[PDB]
Amino acid sequence: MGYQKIQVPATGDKITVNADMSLSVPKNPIIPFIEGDGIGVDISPVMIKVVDAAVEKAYKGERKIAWMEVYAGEKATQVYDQDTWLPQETLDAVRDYVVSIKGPLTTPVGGGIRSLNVALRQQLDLYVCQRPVRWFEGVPSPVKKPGDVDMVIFRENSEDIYAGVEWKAGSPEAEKVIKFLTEEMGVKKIRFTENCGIGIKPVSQEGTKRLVRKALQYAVDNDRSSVTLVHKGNIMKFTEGAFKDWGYEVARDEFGAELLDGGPWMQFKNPKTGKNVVVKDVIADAMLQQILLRPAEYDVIATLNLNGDYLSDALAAEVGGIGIAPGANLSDSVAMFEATHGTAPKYAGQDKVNPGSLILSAEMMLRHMGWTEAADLIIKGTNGAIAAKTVTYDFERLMDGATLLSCSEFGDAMIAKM
Amino acid sequence: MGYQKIQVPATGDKITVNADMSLSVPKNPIIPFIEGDGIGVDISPVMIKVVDAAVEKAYKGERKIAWMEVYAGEKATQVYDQDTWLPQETLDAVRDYVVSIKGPLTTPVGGGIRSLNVALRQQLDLYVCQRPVRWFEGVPSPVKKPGDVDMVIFRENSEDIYAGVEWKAGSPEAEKVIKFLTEEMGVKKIRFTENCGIGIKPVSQEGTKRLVRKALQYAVDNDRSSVTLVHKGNIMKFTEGAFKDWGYEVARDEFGAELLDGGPWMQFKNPKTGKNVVVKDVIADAMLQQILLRPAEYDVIATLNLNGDYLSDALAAEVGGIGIAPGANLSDSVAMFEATHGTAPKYAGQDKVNPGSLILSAEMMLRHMGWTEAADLIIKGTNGAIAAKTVTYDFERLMDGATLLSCSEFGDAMIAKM
Repeated sequence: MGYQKIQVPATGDKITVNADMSLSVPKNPIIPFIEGDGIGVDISPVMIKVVDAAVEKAYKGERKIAWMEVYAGEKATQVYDQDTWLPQETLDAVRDYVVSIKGPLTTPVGGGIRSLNVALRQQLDLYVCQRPVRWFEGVPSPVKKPGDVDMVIFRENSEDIYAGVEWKAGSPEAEKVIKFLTEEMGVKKIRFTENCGIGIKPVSQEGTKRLVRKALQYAVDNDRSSVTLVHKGNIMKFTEGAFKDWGYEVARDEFGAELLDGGPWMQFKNPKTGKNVVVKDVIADAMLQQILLRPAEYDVIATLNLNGDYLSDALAAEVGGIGIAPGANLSDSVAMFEATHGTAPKYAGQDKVNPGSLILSAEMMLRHMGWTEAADLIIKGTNGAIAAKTVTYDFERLMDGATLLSCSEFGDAMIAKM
Repeated sequence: MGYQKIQVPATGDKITVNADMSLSVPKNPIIPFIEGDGIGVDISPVMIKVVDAAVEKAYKGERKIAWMEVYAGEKATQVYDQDTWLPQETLDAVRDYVVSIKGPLTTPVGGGIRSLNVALRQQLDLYVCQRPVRWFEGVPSPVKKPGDVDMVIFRENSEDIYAGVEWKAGSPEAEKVIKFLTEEMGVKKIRFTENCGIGIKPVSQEGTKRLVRKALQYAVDNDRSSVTLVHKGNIMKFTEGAFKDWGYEVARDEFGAELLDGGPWMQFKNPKTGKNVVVKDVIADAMLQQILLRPAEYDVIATLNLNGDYLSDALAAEVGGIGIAPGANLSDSVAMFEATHGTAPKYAGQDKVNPGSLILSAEMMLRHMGWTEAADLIIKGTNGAIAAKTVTYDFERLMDGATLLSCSEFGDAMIAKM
């Protein structure tokens, strides 16, 4: 409930969730969107227009998005009470309406928080962190063959050392944990027990299997070639090692994966395309080498929080796509797509920053709704504008003979290329 | 004090450690060396000659190394009892003679010692893992400008998750630590309490400062432009974040660093040059991007175990130097330089593999003894041979118009161009 600030589109309808979490998407769906703080005023209108253009050229009016504006961050406090940085009404709107997109958000001053995005993650139980990575023709890249990178990283976001369970060194909290470890557990292998900060790395079967289960289903829902379990399990047998083993179980149990000629890898055939998927694993630090030497050999990646973070950032720099990084945070059904950059307060409203991040994360949204034809138009429009060197300042700094475009202008350049 | 199977050089002298942590290097130092198993027979003799050539060519007879052979690994089982893969006498020679060089050793076995190298690092208090990385002219690289990489990574290797403090999921020990964490510590940030593997991440003050200290002094003993503390502290304030702050403390404490241009970074000045050194910090996942985009702005790196592992692997692939990676493990005084690749059993004794790894780790040894000129001769000879296209099989197969050389001849090719 809380239907007092959301103005539900009249010509809109709801996206719905059925068995297998498949999605029935009407041609006039309601998509909640959060404008985002700071430069959110700039990129979100451009996004809506670019998406509206792409949907409009692919289907010619048959399909159309009923944009509904929900509120979060500093705007929600000016729309809600000053205490409601994150309205329950907003959360109901994202839960009742499966799909939604959001821009960057300010962090509330002080408090037990350093991000509002984490507040949404915690409160909606968003445990997958999707981050596709590819090269766009014309983007300056530091590697000789950036076009060989075409991966989707599925990163767990509820577990691992990022949970935040940690205690300061030299603190009574730490000593009670440290001595408990050395007294009752027989913990050795610690080199310095005094003035020692401690952290906990939890990796469960549920949190592990619901990630790989999402990563595998994306491999068949999009007809991808392989799924890789990235892990540092040879040194952490029971967390990252347990992640791998649990990951291999899901493939065997819930997708019909057989041992490929004796393992350690597995493979099954897509039930809806007949193509041979592969389920393999790679050691984390080795993976960082592989993406430089043989990136063409990897497609979908399933990994833990820390590994996914380091791996996605490395790939982003590899394709010169740091500033245009698409991203999505998923639950069992809820799917929230986001721009990965900050709010950039100093440029707010000035129509300068790059909307590519939010635009491409919107391409994920369309891809996730089955509207792959509209999504391809966003990709084509992206390749077009960048190849033409009509880009925002961030790219113009790195190109020779480039044309500076504003945020809205760059969006229009995309629309003209699709 | 042991003297059973070891023959002390007659013309040898001993390296000593005095106050001020300085290293006393005489005119004829004694260097223990382990030949290493497998392909150790190939690279170690080639190394000894190349070092001998550099020492006497750099210094016209003034200096010469008295090579003393200590035993470890398989050969230690034939010269000693066949059960003593690691003689206690060997450790005495490395501790009394702080400097020493080492070949590859067999690793797999997963006993409470996962390798023989860990037995050395644990029984010798080796807490620094030095790995210089640079590009050599002509080496095939996956990046456009490999020459911009010229870094030295200081990686802690005694602490962090790599300690091995972990408990299996669904195990009474796990439930015992969990039910202790969730009940007595009030931990609620864990998402799945059942079937959950746990690991402990310890980062102490002493273990942190003795790395950053050895990292800072290397910056002054070799006049490197800056030292960067790589950390994931924005999410782990009490472990990685505490590593950051502790690292900045050392700068104020034992090197005289004061803030610059409003911080957060810092600057001091070596008493050897007076040129303005910089002590900065970068977030780990951002660092993986920086080494691809702006590698020219980083020189010496001090970081944690896991980060250092990922960072060194990324740089190695970046310069095409995976197979020729020099490495050293250091203590307060004990310094053991080693080849970083495996034993390559199939290739043992056949005089094929690349000795660049052991040769370049010997360049560190010379650099560490103050013999910077002899160390430079090995570098000059390395660029020459590689630029000259006289290379071993590993490089020959990836180059066009390349000359196949064996291991021993490649060593001679270096000497002929220093």
